[PDB]
Amino acid sequence: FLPFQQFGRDIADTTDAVRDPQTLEILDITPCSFGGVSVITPGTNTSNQVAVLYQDVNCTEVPVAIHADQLTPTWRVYSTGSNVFQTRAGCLIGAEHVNNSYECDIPIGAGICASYQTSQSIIAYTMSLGAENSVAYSNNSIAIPTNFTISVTTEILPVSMTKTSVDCTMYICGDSTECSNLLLQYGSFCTQ
Amino acid sequence: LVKQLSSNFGAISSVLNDILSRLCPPEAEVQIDRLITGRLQSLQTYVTQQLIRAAEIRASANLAATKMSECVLGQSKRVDFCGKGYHLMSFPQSAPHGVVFLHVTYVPAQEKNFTTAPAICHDGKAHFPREGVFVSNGTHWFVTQRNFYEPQIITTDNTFVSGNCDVVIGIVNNTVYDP
Amino acid sequence: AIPTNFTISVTTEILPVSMTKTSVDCTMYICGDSTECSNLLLQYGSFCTQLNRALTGIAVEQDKNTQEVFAQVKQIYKTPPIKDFGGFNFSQILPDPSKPSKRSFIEDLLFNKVTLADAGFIKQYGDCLGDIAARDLICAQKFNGLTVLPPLLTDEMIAQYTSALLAGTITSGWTFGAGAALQIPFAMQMAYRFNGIGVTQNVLYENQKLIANQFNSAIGKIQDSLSSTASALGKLQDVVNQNAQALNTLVKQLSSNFGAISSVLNDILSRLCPPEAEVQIDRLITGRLQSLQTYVTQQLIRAAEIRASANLAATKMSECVLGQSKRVDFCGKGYHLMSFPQSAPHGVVFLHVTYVPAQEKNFTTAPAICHDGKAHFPREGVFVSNGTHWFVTQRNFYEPQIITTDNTFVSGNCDVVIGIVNNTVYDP
Ligand SMILES: *[C@@H]1O[C@H](CO)[C@@H](O[C@@H]2O[C@H](CO)[C@@H](O)[C@H](O)[C@H]2NC(C)=O)[C@H](O)[C@H]1NC(C)=O
Ligand SMILES: *[C@@H]1O[C@H](CO)[C@@H](O[C@@H]2O[C@H](CO)[C@@H](O)[C@H](O)[C@H]2NC(C)=O)[C@H](O)[C@H]1NC(C)=O
Ligand SMILES: *[C@@H]1O[C@H](CO)[C@@H](O[C@@H]2O[C@H](CO)[C@@H](O)[C@H](O)[C@H]2NC(C)=O)[C@H](O)[C@H]1NC(C)=O
Ligand SMILES: *[C@@H]1O[C@H](CO)[C@@H](O[C@@H]2O[C@H](CO)[C@@H](O)[C@H](O)[C@H]2NC(C)=O)[C@H](O)[C@H]1NC(C)=O
Ligand SMILES: *[C@@H]1O[C@H](CO)[C@@H](O[C@@H]2O[C@H](CO)[C@@H](O)[C@H](O)[C@H]2NC(C)=O)[C@H](O)[C@H]1NC(C)=O
Ligand SMILES: *[C@@H]1O[C@H](CO)[C@@H](O)[C@H](O)[C@H]1NC(C)=O
Ligand SMILES: *[C@@H]1O[C@H](CO)[C@@H](O)[C@H](O)[C@H]1NC(C)=O
Ligand SMILES: *[C@@H]1O[C@H](CO)[C@@H](O)[C@H](O)[C@H]1NC(C)=O
Ligand SMILES: *[C@@H]1O[C@H](CO)[C@@H](O)[C@H](O)[C@H]1NC(C)=O
Ligand SMILES: *[C@@H]1O[C@H](CO)[C@@H](O)[C@H](O)[C@H]1NC(C)=O
Ligand SMILES: *[C@@H]1O[C@H](CO)[C@@H](O)[C@H](O)[C@H]1NC(C)=O
Ligand SMILES: *[C@@H]1O[C@H](CO)[C@@H](O)[C@H](O)[C@H]1NC(C)=O
Ligand SMILES: *[C@@H]1O[C@H](CO)[C@@H](O)[C@H](O)[C@H]1NC(C)=O
Repeated sequence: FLPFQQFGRDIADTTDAVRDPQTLEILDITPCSFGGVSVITPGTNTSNQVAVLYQDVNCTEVPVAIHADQLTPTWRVYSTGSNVFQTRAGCLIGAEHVNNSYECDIPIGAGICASYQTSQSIIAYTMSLGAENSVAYSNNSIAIPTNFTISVTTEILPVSMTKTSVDCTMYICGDSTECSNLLLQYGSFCTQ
Repeated sequence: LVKQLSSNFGAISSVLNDILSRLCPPEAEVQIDRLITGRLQSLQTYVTQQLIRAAEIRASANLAATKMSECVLGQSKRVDFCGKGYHLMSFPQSAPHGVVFLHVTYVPAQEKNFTTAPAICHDGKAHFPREGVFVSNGTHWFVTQRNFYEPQIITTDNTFVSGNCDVVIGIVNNTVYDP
Repeated sequence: AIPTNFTISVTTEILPVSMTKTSVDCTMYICGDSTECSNLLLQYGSFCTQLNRALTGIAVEQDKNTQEVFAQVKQIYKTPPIKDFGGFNFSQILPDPSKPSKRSFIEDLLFNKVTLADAGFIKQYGDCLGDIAARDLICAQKFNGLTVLPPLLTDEMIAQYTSALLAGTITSGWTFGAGAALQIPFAMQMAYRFNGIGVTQNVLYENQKLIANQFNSAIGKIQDSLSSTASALGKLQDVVNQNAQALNTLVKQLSSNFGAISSVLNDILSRLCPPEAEVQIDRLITGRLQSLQTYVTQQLIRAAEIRASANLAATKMSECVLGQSKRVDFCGKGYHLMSFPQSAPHGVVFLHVTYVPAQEKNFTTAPAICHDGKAHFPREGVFVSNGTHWFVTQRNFYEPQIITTDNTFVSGNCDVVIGIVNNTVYDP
């Protein structure tokens, strides 16, 4: 900091750092609630168990990043535990990691999907792309069908929507002449 | 949208009549302007979202009309345009704010490995299948359509000759029965 | 004018498929962990839930776009150990096992040419707190509630999908798109394809090596072209840039006063007290909420764009990779033969390989031939003369034959048609 400069600011013109008046050292300020939190859950009416993803954090440093010492106990159980799993997306807590690959049920990210399974609990895994298959290619081999089938598939396409219509005067003012008179100053918003 | 009528938008109240019964023009109009701009903002947002969704639905409807034209009124050569498989037909059925197509398709079901070769040499000249491919069960060479096993005896009316059998790769020695 | 020689050309078609799955926390961006500002914000209601719902729909839509583009086959095929393809070299497009990931050589070039200005998909807390000397843009976004979720499908897995598609296309032709994947020698897939564009297969076998060499040479030129010119991938780069640009503008809009005394909430709150402070706070809130609404609207427009592009890309994959497209200039200029997919950040690339007539000669023609008063029309091809003899030949390649009854058909007599000429039909 230059001698005449007291505050520093970032791109957003929010104060980024402060020079402490008493001890001339510079301190950066960072928000308390850094880090998104996403809840993975089966739908209610089935179970109330859930798992939590903390995005772009190390599972060693999840508690300090989330300020786990300050939360309530029911968040602290999900702050750290035995079901901690690291993924390219972040740290997942509350779901046991499974080696077996399955089709995606609830997507988390970075190839990771979870589901609810009965071991009655939530599981997280790397999705299965489909059955691994190999092809018996050769320069003098053909594979010819001898029987067939006729299949029927359903293709659903939306075509239209509800033909909504709106009267400005009722929604905005509600049959009040004075409010409509003030509204007329705005002009052709409502005709538009 | 209706829930957004409950918003104060920084006003003392969300109700117009409360403001008007409590406040008088010189400073009432400010709160009324705040409510008006908030509600007009909500309406503008709603209309914008509806326009986006309408562009979506018009794209879907154009696609549906295209499917109707190319699969109901005809047979579509486009792969996976009207369902997985070699398209045969499609049947329309109505639905609230939408349509449903029963796409009926051909799918090969059972298959066998066989041995093949592009061409056949008869007397030095190379014979190529007019349609289908050459195939062998290990003893006899036949011609068959690609998508269904149906061998036939090789004849001059099943094949055509172009060049000789010293150029093509994979040709094999056999005989062409001459009716 | 009939062609006598041809060429096999390879063209590159780049299509954006997805965007960055952005997400926004209103409370951080607008208020910044200040409870009083959040309390004032609650008076506005469900604006922010609406925005979050819209962006969640965007993210789900991008994942769906990628899935429906690439995951059109439910079996993960793999190339055989033996790369016997009748002289056709498939080594710059297949995965390289020696390489850690399964990206191809060409895919490696593509990923190394376009630059993804996001510091990767990992940026830890400590990474930002150690990067206090540069004030990284991504950290500034992250501290203001702006986050970039990772895509569901990682590049490993997109590459696996493309490898499976290539294996099916190369070993099974179009059969793997139609139900089960069969096996076909590649030259016979070529024969079918040439039959598809009205070309007799026999020509290819008669020149097979040459064609393969041409194809291989073409592939090399692609590798030479892509490795130098950066603008080739602009269609994708701009997308990234645009998204980045948007975010930058958004954070810069936190500097705006919007007519307030200051852009900082805490300054107003430390200087002013509710009865007139709330007015300035309302001004800031409406300005920032306006900026967010604008950003979300632009993202929705761009998402409609990208969904259109992704539907087009899926259509190309279905109609040109899983089959041969009769649509003209749908999969590159020329009579379509095939297309090969390659992944790319937030997009896909199609190597469309096509037939183009190359050398041609003038000849004299006529619709029909009179033999004994009856008119003969070509069953296929056209009548042509070199000045001495009349032949029949396919339209798109010079290959004359002697006229015979099995090459033509008779309908009517030669007194009606215009342009018929006198000649003889040899009778075997
Ligand atoms: C070809 O495959 C079809 C099935 O895809 C066979 O149809 C079934 O044949 C069995 C044995 O003859 C019957 O028990 C079933 O009832 C048939 N299916 C139906 C729906 O009736 C067909 O027979 C096969 N043809 C050959 C020559 O193998
Ligand atoms: C197919 O038949 C031709 C005709 O007999 C074979 O050509 C002969 O090949 C032998 C191989 O040693 C030569 O010695 C002869 O001079 C060839 N004669 C002619 C007229 O070409 C050919 O080898 C046979 N190919 C297969 C795969 O059976
Ligand atoms: C048809 O045209 C192709 C080029 O489009 C010719 O291929 C080239 O032929 C010349 C002369 O024989 C060679 O020097 C080149 O090396 C060939 N090209 C490649 C890539 O190898 C082909 O020869 C022509 N055919 C005829 C009958 O004229
Ligand atoms: C396919 O083309 C390549 C040329 O790129 C052939 O040669 C390989 O080239 C790469 C890179 O130039 C080298 O790393 C390899 O060592 C080369 N291989 C050999 C055997 O020298 C390659 O051989 C071609 N494929 C086939 C099957 O012939
Ligand atoms: C093609 O051949 C027919 C058959 O010889 C020609 O028809 C004759 O044309 C001459 C022209 O003066 C007439 O005098 C004859 O009466 C025609 N005979 C018949 C049987 O049609 C015809 O002119 C020839 N056309 C060409 C272009 O050579
Ligand atoms: C929800 O619960 C009711 C009764 O408990 C049951 O009838 C219904 O099937 C449930 N729905 C789902 C989706 O599980
Ligand atoms: C922090 O994360 C990196 C990778 O993101 C990992 O290698 C490292 O082990 C983590 N920290 C600790 C203490 O394990
Ligand atoms: C074809 O051959 C491959 C490899 O030899 C084998 O796995 C497959 O089962 C065979 N299919 C039939 C129908 O014989
Ligand atoms: C091959 O087909 C011929 C046709 O007559 C038949 O005689 C022969 O038994 C068949 N062989 C096998 C192994 O199917
Ligand atoms: C097909 O491949 C085998 C080895 O896999 C080889 O011996 C044979 O010669 C090839 N076919 C032709 C026509 O060369
Ligand atoms: C065909 O004729 C036109 C005009 O006579 C001439 O310009 C052109 O070069 C000719 N092409 C060939 C291949 O002879
Ligand atoms: C036309 O083709 C015939 C076919 O045998 C040939 O004899 C004649 O020389 C050719 N004439 C010209 C000008 O190419
Ligand atoms: C073609 O045009 C020429 C003049 O350009 C004319 O003499 C000739 O008659 C025409 N062809 C026919 C079949 O009439």
